[PDB]
Amino acid sequence: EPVSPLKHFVLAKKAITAIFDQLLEFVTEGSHFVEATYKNPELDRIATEDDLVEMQGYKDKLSIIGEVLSRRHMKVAFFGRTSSGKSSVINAMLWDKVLPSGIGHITNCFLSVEGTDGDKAYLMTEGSDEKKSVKTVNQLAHALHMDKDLKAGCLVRVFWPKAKCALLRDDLVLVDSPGTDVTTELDSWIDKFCLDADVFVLVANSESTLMNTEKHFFHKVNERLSKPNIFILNNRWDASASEPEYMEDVRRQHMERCLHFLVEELKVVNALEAQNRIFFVSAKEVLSARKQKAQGMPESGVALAEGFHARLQEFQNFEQIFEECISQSAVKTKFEQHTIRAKQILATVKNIMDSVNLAAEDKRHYSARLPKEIDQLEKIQNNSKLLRNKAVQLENELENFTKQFLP
Amino acid sequence: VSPLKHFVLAKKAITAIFDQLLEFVTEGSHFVEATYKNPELDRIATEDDLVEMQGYKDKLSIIGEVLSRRHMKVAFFGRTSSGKSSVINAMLWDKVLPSGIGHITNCFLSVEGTDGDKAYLMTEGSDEKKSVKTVNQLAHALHMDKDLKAGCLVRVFWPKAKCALLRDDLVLVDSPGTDTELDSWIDKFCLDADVFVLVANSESTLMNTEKHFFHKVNERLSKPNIFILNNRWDASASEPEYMEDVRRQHMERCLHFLVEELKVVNALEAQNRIFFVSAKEVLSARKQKAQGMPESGVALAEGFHARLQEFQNFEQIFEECISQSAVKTKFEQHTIRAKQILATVKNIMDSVNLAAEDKRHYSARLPKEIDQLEKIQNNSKLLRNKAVQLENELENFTKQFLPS
Ligand SMILES: Nc1nc2c(ncn2[C@@H]2O[C@H](COP(=O)(O)OP(=O)(O)O)[C@@H](O)[C@H]2O)c(=O)[nH]1
Ligand SMILES: Nc1nc2c(ncn2[C@@H]2O[C@H](COP(=O)(O)OP(=O)(O)O)[C@@H](O)[C@H]2O)c(=O)[nH]1
Repeated sequence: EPVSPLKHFVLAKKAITAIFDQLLEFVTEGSHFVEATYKNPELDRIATEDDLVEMQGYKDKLSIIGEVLSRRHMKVAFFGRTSSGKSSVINAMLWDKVLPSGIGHITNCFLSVEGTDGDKAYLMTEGSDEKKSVKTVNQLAHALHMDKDLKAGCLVRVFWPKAKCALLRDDLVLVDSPGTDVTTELDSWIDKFCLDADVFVLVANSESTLMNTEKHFFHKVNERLSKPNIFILNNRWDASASEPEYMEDVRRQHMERCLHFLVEELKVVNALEAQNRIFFVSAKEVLSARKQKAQGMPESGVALAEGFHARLQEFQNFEQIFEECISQSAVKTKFEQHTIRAKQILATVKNIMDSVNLAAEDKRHYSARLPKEIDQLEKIQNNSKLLRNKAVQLENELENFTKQFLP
Repeated sequence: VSPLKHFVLAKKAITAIFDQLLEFVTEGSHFVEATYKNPELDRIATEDDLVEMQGYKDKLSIIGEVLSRRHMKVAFFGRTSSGKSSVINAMLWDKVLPSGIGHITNCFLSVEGTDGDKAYLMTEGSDEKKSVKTVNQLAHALHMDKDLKAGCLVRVFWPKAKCALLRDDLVLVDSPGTDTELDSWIDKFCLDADVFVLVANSESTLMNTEKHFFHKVNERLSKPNIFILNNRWDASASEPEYMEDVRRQHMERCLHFLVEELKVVNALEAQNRIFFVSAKEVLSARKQKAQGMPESGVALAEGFHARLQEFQNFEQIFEECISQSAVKTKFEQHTIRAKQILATVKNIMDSVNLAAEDKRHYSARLPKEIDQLEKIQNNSKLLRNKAVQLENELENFTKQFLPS
């Protein structure tokens, strides 16, 4: 029963979409009503031109906002020097080899993974919204390899069936980035598809020490952002588990190094909470465990070194902590503004209804005679009352969404 | 048989030559001194001639006991985790160095061959022998040794009967990863070596950090021979789709580095200076064979046999190299110093044989004068002649062990 914390975001996205669809209806049901009280000739000064323009203009806005919402997702970007393991991590999070990840696999560019509803994967390049079909991680690798023309820094969106890993179902986009030791100007290309990530992951190789280039990059990032969500995965941990003599000291030296980094060098986090961003893991091992667990075979011969379970736990710990983290942050970052933008539309749509109801009441009160005419004044006054009562119900739904998902 | 024995052969050949040198020169200085101090001869042998035999006397022991300590040193460099300690160990057939002590500490580490049955540790500054039996006790004691500070090198002594290389007078040296303050530190503490090996991590591209080091070494050095070990090659072979390429590119830059950048070899000999291996596979294959077990569970990736074939071919070529180079670098000057000394000693004798003749010939007084002068001519002649026999077999050494 994996209640993956990403579902908090799937839930919120569902809720704010439901409210916005009701709202599109409410303003179109409303525009149809303001279009009719305006066109009526036996009804003057009741519906103003400054109210008909907004009631059609909101109808336009809300359609486009619905489009923007239906696209929002969670975006996590990975970074680190070449062959640290970035592609091995991602594939392990997806329980299969989605991205290529050998030695010498093309690394010159960004590769994102994200889900499609079909059973056929596919691919997209820059400048072309053609969907280039992609049949397997093998032919994806052999294709990239042959592209000598493939631009440096460019973006390649992979679309992988949501029914292969859960992570892709639950609206999460994962982004692999050019090796941070062979590019020099990666801090320039990050503005295209990575500066707006919710969570960044430094995939540090734990057979080494954190080189300045990796740290220098996150600097230039953290300079432009506001307390970004930075995780460090000292990957390849198994390497040092083959020699227990030094395991305590080796870890304590990395763990002190990463701790001092986030806490003191990046100042993005304090020590107490840093302990839930630095993990020691083995992507190659996690991916081997999973890619076998799905096929049916039991947990046999996956551990290349002793300590495999301790390591797997720490990874599952990372996935847990990270998932929770990205969904809380992204729900706020990507929805709190549309929520505020609806409270304003509602607040003015309904006071348009109040001014329509209020005029029609004062028309029947001081300027009305005909049985046929005053019977229109009552159906306009009742409809405006009914629609304004819809607005208040939507205002409550939004108060409720904000209460559940937006403290 | 091991191509190493050529160094051993020379060592014994020359070291006993220099014995006779200390023998000959002592007898000849005993005779110069007497003829000089003799008050009945005058200027048959000079004060200039006296002091020269005395210096030659006191210097020849020094050069002979320094001489006997000479050996072949091989140095390994490369950034942390590339496989240095692993390469060394594959060449000794055992895990004598531990891996994560280069990761905890930065120190040099040597393995010389002891004639004892149990290994032992020695640091700098002390003459305490910490004895070890298992590698684990070594790996532990290295860890606990608080004195293991930067640049401080520990000699590990490993029984000569446990590996031919240490038996055959070879010393191997690990070193801190070039990932630091090792710029001006290396000097004679590792630039004394005859061959430098560069252990490169195939997972990356050859980085400046390594080149930046060997280029700095190459400036204060002339024509040093260097091998590049592209280690961890199993990681490339696991991914065949990119493997031809990754190997081509590593060849290309390795080739360029030696031939063009470093100007240390030519394009045809560079071929036998670059290798694509997997140290850990070799250490496994050999630590398992050491106990007579068949080979099993050793391959890290398909092609293990080729990586093994390449490490064996590398070892042959390495031993051929450091056997020929080390005889020349460690001995030839001492040969030149020796043939210098003989030519100078044999002219000294002649100079008194002729002073003796020119007395016996142009100033004989009594039979007793004549008797004393003739003794000295035969004495000079007999010494003068043992110099020419030493000159001959000392040349006979060069023709056999310094061909040009
Ligand atoms: N032992 C071990 N090897 C790993 C681990 N993670 C990655 N690798 C290996 O590291 C090499 C580079 O990994 P890769 O996925 O390409 O990292 P990237 O180049 O930055 O994308 C590959 O040969 C993997 O097999 C790990 O946790 N343990
Ligand atoms: N897969 C693989 N691993 C290796 C190879 N050579 C060394 N290693 C591993 O690299 C890690 C660190 O290498 P090490 O031998 O300590 O090199 P050093 O740190 O520079 O002395 C060790 O855990 C080795 O097991 C190889 O050829 N293949």
